Amino acid sequence: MVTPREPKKRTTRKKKDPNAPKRALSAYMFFANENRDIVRSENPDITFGQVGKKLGEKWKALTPEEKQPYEAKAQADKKRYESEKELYNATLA
Repeated sequence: MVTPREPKKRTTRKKKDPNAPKRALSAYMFFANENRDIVRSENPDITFGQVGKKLGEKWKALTPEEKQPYEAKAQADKKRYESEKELYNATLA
């Protein structure tokens, strides 16, 4: 029932287009994307209800000296995602 208004069962020519954001990621998403596999690999039986909590407790307790690069990476990816999106909205105006 998503949007009762359906323009002739979707009548678009070119839906997918270049220069498009890919959703940035936070320092937690990076350390969680990798750690989520380390735990899921050592224990695929447990779901994200424990895997994500494992990366959250490890990262949260992860010395700031090691997180330095992590958060910094999220900032570099935060500008890349916000940069591409800004260009799109600025190109369509």
